[PDB]
Amino acid sequence: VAGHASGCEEIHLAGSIQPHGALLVVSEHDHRVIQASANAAEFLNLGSVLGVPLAEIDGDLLIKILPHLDPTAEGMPVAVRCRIGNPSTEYCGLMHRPPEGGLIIELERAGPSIDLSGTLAPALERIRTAGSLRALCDDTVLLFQQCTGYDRVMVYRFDEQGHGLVFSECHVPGLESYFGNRYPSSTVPQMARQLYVRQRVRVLVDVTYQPVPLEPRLSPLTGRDLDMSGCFLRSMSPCHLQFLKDMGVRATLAVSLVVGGKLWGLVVCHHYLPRFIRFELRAICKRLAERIATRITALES
Ligand SMILES: *[C]C1(*)(*)(*)=C(*)(*)(*)(C(*)(*)C2(*)(*)(*)=N(*)(*)C(*)(*)(*)(=O*)C(*)(*)(*)([C])C2(*)(*)(*)[C@@](*)(*)=C(*)*)N(*)(*)C(*)(*)(*)(C(*)(*)C2(*)(*)(*)=C(*)(*)(*)(C(*)(*)C(*)(*)C(*)(*)(*)(O*)=O*)C(*)(*)(*)([C]*)=C(*)(*)(*)(C(*)(*)C3(*)(*)(*)=N(*)(*)C(*)(*)(*)(=O*)C(*)(*)(*)(C(*)(*)=[C]*)=C3(*)(*)(*)[C]*)N2(*)*)=C1(*)(*)(*)C(*)(*)C(*)(*)C(*)(*)(*)(O*)=O*
Ligand SMILES: [Cl-]
Ligand SMILES: [Cl-]
Repeated sequence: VAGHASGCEEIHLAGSIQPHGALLVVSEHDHRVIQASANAAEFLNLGSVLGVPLAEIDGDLLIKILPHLDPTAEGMPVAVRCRIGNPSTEYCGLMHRPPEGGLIIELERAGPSIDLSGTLAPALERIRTAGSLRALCDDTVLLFQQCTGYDRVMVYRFDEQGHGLVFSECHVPGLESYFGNRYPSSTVPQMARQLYVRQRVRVLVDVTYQPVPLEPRLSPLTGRDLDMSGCFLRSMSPCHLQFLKDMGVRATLAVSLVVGGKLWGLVVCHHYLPRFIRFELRAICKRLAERIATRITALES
């Protein structure tokens, strides 16, 4: 198709995911899958997925999520551990409910317990006793690097006009240093900063990925695009991916620092090969970011 009609987006309405997980959307009157990422049946080792009742999916997903489905104030979002498919694989399933559109379950392959409590006790002490923002942010990048193994870790700070600053940095020997560089606010646009106040960790596994569309794209329950604000698998803005490609970065982890309800900064990690961190380690990063934000609050008071 050509002609005139043929031929800086609402990032939370991406309609697609990154390929290192599967996404199911479930209607809760009948507990059937009403949307799924196009890769779901392959990824989960299932013959079919769309339209299938959870009870009929090979494995124990339904039994595992049942205890968390009734309304509760201390409930979702919540992660469960289950087995799915034939051949059966273990998964971690992250569940949340968008405002409308049903119940979202995002599934990643499970791995072993991560045993970082002995690293964490002293990390927490270093955080709670940091005497300045300089000290705190320097310790932050070191701690994150140790925990996560990324080739570069930065604290990226926002000012009141939204401009960005690389306030702290560590990196593997021999790499480029971005320490102290400034960037325009347009590089992390307002709608993205607002999203990051609600969705506190983002992982981009491979910047060169091909997005995996939701099928159907539009929610059967709303007739609108699915609100993917809370989706950890959400596909990321092409404009941002191009930015990272032009720097040669292959993978990223970002963790929000939220102070007084505002996005104060990000812990931003780069890797020069594809990289994924699983749910348990993401949870630790989030706990660390809350501890750091508490200390920023005190230091700024
Ligand atoms: C839509 C969107 C953009 C847009 C965008 N970036 C640009 O460079 C231009 C001016 C414009 C359009 C192309 N940027 C971002 C996100 C973004 C983040 C947050 C990433 C994350 O994983 O949470 C960050 C940290 C940056 C900028 C940088 N990252 C770096 O490491 C460095 C420098 C060392 C910079 C400057 N941009 C989005 C939203 C992406 C999404 O879908 O969540
Ligand atoms: Cl529903
Ligand atoms: Cl079951």
